[PDB]
Formats: sequence, C-alpha cells, structure tokens
Amino acid sequence: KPLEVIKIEDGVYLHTSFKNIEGYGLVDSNGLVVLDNNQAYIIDTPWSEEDTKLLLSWATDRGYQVMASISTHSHEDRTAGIKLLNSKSIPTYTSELTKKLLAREGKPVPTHYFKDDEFTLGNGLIELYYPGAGHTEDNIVAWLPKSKILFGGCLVRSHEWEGLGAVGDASISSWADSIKNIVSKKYPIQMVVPGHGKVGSSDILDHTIDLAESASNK
Amino acid sequence: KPLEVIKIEDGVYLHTSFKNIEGYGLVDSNGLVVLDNNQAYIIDTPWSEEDTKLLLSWATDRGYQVMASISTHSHEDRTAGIKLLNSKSIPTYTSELTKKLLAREGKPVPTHYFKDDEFTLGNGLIELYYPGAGHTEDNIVAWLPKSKILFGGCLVRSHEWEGLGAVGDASISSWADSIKNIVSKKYPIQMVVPGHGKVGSSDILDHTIDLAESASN
Ligand SMILES: [Zn+2]
Ligand SMILES: [Zn+2]
Ligand SMILES: [Zn+2]
Ligand SMILES: [Zn+2]
Repeated sequence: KPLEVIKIEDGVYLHTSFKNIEGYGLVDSNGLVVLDNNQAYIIDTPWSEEDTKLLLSWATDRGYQVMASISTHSHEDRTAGIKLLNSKSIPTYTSELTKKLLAREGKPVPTHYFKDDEFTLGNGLIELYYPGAGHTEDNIVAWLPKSKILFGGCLVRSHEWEGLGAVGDASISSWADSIKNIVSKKYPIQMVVPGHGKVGSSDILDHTIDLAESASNK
Repeated sequence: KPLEVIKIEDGVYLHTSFKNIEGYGLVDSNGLVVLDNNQAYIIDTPWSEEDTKLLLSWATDRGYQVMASISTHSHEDRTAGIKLLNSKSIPTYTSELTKKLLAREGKPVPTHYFKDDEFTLGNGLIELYYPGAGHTEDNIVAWLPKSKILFGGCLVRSHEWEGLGAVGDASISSWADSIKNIVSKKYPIQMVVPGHGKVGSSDILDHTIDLAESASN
C-alpha cells in the first residue's frame, strides 16, 4: 500500500510507508514533514524511492518548497529517498557518523552533515540531538519546540511492541542510558513519534527503557 | 544469521533461514530435506539464493544427491532458490498454478510442474495435495507417509502465533475450509511443520482454523 500522510499538529504531518515481510505481514515506518510558512522539512525519508516521490508530490502539489531532509540513522527506512532528493538538488542532511556509515556501505550519501551532538534544521525549527547508541550506534532524535513533539525514530519503541525489534546493529547495554539522556534534556514533551508504530506520549520513553533493561539483563 | 539445518526424524531435516525486517526484527522460515537413502528432496527452498547455496552444500558435503525441490506456493520464502537449482540442472517443481503465478510476476519458474490436486515425488516419499485457498490462492501441503509428518507450509500457523500473518494475498473466508480438506484426507498425522515458527502436533490444524474463523468475522 502507498504512502499515507496525515496532519498530527499545526504544521506537522506524519508520513507512513509500508513494507511486507513474508511470515509476519505488514510493517509501518514513520517520518515527519514540518512546515514553516511555505517551507517544508522532511524528517526521515519514506522506506522506498517510490514513496519518497509521493512525499515530494504531496509537498509540491500544496505549493510547499522542500528545503531539506534530515535522516536519523543510516538504515534504509530512514534514508531510502536520499538518492532521489539529491537528484532534485534538495539538500540532504545526516550526522557526520551517519554520513560516514553510508559512505562505508557504498550507499548514497547526504550532501550536508553536522558534527556536534546538537544541530538544528530550519534555523531553529527542528532541534537534533545525539543521545548515544541504542537501536544503532548513530541514532539521533528530533525535537520540535513549537508542536512539542519528540521524534524518537527507531531508538524508541511504541506500546504495541514488546521487544526492541531489529538489534543486529544495536548497543543493547547502552540503550537505556541513551533514553535517559533524552529525558535529561527536559523537553516539555507532549507527543513522541516512533519510527514504527503509533504516536504516543512521553511514556514511550519509559517503555523503551523497560525493554532495553530487560534485554540487557538477559 | 546463516541457514540452520537440524534432524527432526530419521531421514527428515528441518531447514530454517532468517530475514531481518526493520521495526520487527528477526523472522524465521522453514522447509524440509527428505532423504531416500542418499537421494535428497527439498521441500521449499530457503529464503535467499545464498541460503539455498548453503543448503545444497549441506547435502552434497554429505554425499547426498539432490533430486528435486518442490515449492508450496509462489512467495519468495518458498521459491527464492528455484533460479539457483535451475542453474545446477536440479529439477524444480511447483503446482501448475504456482508456476503460472511466478511467470505472471516475472519471477524464475520451475522446470517441472504437476497439474492435478494430488502428486507424488520420489517413490511414494512425498505426497502433495492442494486443499484450496488460504494463506494464498495456490498453497499446497506435503504429506510424508513414512515419518507421518505433514508439512503445512504457510497455510498453517504455529501455536506461538496469534494471527494469520501476511494476508495481502490470502482468501481468509476460504482458509478454514481448506484446512478441513486436509483433515478429510485422514492422514495419521504425528507432527505438523509450519512455514514459520516451531514444529508442533496435529493441533496446529485446529489452531489455524480458529485463527481463520476469527478473522473471517
Ligand atoms: Zn534502523
Ligand atoms: Zn526503523
Ligand atoms: Zn506466503
Ligand atoms: Zn511463508
């Protein structure tokens, strides 16, 4: 099934892509579009180039100018659309580490990157933070101060999951500490958006800590 | 992780391959190798070409001759290795319907196929039956008379699963009836092997009926 885009706050839209795995069935994958007047910013690409094309069309058919994307780690469900955005001369961003992981794997790289543990896209609109390793070594989160939405990406687990998911690239014994670093930011979080699953409240962070500590102890 | 092969009965081996799905994690997929002396028959290929190569090496390193594979529906977890086996001149089989679905999807096709609802491979070694639509329109099962094992493939669900799984290609309202067609064969089933998850007893058939009927509603 094709990309879905739904409004979740003023100037903030959830975009969701779908993929099938034989045996299990459909899995969903989330990113955001954030609007600033008529400027649009993409937080994580859709899971495929085709779905990325649909997202770009969503924006441009509304008269929005897509200013940039940021991807929150190197995996395909965050970065599949980087190549397409590059081809359209739309600035693409990741952390330095994410960029160099992509380069090492021979994948398309973003045209821009940031070096610090903190950075902003859209001149303050979107605050990025690297809290430490968890789902992957490079996962970052995004804080949207106006809508009070924390985009946790795949570092956070929604309530519908009772496991950490794909952990081949994970640092399980570091994961709880990394969530605690997010909590220490003292963001006035009203909503947390996971990379997979339904939007929830700040208790998603507590749930993720539980899952990480349980897995660590095994 | 790589292919795993483990003995589940004299002359019957479970092969399991793994694929990662971002968001969910590790998923497993099962097939069988069935031996007649040193002649080996593969029920469903592994989930990738690479794991299929490992399965062939497993067999030949043991001095087995791989006679044929049979795939129990068109999906990639059943058929990923057909191309490789074709390239090695190892006969590959599906039902006629499964072959035609593969062709229509532009996927590699088997070199052999059977036309009726029943077919036997080896010398009475493996009995194939098409019970009707369920997981997919083309799903078949394989019955092993000697070991009394039913390979139900992805038409049956293991007890550790709470749902039917991927139903995009399914006929949910037909699924329970199709299981009942299997039951009507009155096979003296002592073990059921699912396409995904742990091997169990014949009660896997009842469990699958329960899931199908619940979903039908
Ligand atoms: Zn990931
Ligand atoms: Zn993800
Ligand atoms: Zn299937
Ligand atoms: Zn399957």
